[PDB]
Formats: sequence, structure tokens, C-alpha cells
Amino acid sequence: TCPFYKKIPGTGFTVDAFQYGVVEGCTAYFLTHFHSDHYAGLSKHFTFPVYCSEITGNLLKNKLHVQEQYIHPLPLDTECIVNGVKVVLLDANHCPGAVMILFYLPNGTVILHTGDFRADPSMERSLLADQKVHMLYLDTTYCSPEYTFPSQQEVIRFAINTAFEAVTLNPHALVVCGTYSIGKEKVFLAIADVLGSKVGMSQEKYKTLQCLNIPEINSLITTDMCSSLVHLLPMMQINFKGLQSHLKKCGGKYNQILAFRPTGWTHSNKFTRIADVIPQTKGNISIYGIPYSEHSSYLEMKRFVQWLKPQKIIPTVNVGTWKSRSTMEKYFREWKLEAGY
Ligand code: NI
Repeated sequence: TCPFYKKIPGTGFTVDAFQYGVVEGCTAYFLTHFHSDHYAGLSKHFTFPVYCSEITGNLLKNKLHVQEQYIHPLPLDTECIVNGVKVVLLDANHCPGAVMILFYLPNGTVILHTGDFRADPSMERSLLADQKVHMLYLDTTYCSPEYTFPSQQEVIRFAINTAFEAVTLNPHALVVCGTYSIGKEKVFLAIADVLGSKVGMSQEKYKTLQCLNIPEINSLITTDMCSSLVHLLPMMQINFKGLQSHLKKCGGKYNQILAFRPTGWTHSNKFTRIADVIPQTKGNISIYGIPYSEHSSYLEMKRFVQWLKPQKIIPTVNVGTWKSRSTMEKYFREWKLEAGY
């Protein structure tokens, strides 16, 4: 059964709630982004209206085969009426096509649902500037002060400089990048751009990328592995055994692998600056774990909430334990006492 923090009061609406069968009283299902924990349940057999971004609707039609007649894409930054209720979709700074949803309830209450997001000061100048928000349904993934990580720009600077140095030292090195979902495409696109290569990948991953409206994509990706020196593999294969096996397949073109695992936060973030990051190495294989996050750090989250000044916060992540819930509630009260709302 659908949990309460996926229901929008005063409406017929749910958010990210496709795994519960037919939800009682739901007239429109919203989908914030195409990540499996959120889309779980959708298929060619779904026959209710789904509301989402254009990019999410391209993925629903081509990857999950949802029929066209039930996909309702909305433009961003544009007031739209859905089943008698005004809504707006805003960029969530998460993966491609990911949105936050503003709902203007018939009684005057305004609700913001962040979906999954990486808070940024740019959001302070969106359509959020113009009005009060009563209720915030918040992505609390990293809601504790131990969760620190660098900017995405610093992480990409490290990746590009690391890959360009290695391949200039050894023109017979191959670069490999791990993936298991959409998001984090800048990692492998930026490395291929500095090296003058396309990114090589499976037909299934190429198909997925072609749904994303990324400009000049035909220029940056390929299914011809032999033409590429930056290869994408499943995240599960980014280990010494899986990389050894891959290097065999390349027919003696290469004699070294430099591999990247974009993770979120890891405990090594408590101690190590991005500059000082080192790989794990076995023979001619090196693996770098790089802290490329598509979720808010603690400080980014706190800044956003202290700017928005919501009357009530509903967490949507870390809700299953009492200890997590009590910790989050304590930080929400701190933020409110410090800022004065
Ligand atoms: Ni996500």
C-alpha cells in the first residue's frame, strides 16, 4: 500500500508511486525522474495518465514501452493545469529529465516536492522566488553534517586532468567508466572530449542516451567499441577481475586500464581532498573512486531550506528508522531557530 509521504493532500495526485497497484483515489500519477526506485511498476500495460518531463517521457516510451496515449509530458518553468490544479515542473539538478513539482492547491496551500535533487543557489531565482511554500517534501538522502563532497566542477577537473595525463604518458592505455543508471554523463563525456574520442558502449546504453536531448550527442557516443578509447561498462564490472577480462577482449590494442567509479559520498570524504585522491592498483589496472554526487550535500540542503522557509517539512529519504527520523527532525528545528522562521 502507498505510503503517506507519496500522496499530495487535497488532490487526486501521487508522486513516484507505481509499485502499489491501483492507488485508491488517484487520478494522475507524477514521475519525478527515470531511476528504478521511483519508476518501479511502470510498463506497456499501465493505462492511467503519467505526468513527467519530456526527457522522462522519451525514456518511458522507448525503454519501458509505455503507450504514447498515457504519457503527458509538460514543459519546464511553465504554469500548467492538471485535473483542475495548477502545477509547475522545475529542474531538480539531479539526472537528465529530473524535476521538482510545485502544486497550487485549491484551498491556497502551496506544496513543493523536490523529487531527488542537488540544491543550488540558482534555484533561489526560479519561479520559487515569487511565493510562499507551506509544505516541502524533501530529498533528505545526505541530511547529516558528516556528508561533505566537492562541487561537480572540481570532480570533473580531476577526472579530465587524470585521464589526459595517463593517456599522454601511455597512448596504449584504455579508459573505462562505470554506469548503472542515467545520471553522471558529464564524467565519461568530459574525459572523451579531452582525449578526442567518442565514448563506446552497449546498444542498450546507446539507446538510453539517445532519449536524453543532449546537444550534439551523435558527435560524442558510439556502439563501435574498436573506434573508441573511452569505454562504458556496467558498474558491477568495475573491479580487477572484470577489467582484466575486458582488456583480453580488446585484442592487444591496449596494455593498461585506467577506470573510474563515480560513487556518491564514501567515508574517505571525511579525510581526503579531491586533489589528494589516489587509486587502487593491481598490475596494469588502476581504479579511481570519485565523489560525483547528484544529491545535495548537508550544507547545500540547509541553505536551500533556510532560504525557502517552509512551514512544514516531510522527508522522503531515510524514513525507515526511528534514529534517522529523530536526527532529521533535530536538524530541521536547528535550521529554523538559527534563521528565525
Ligand atoms: Ni534518483
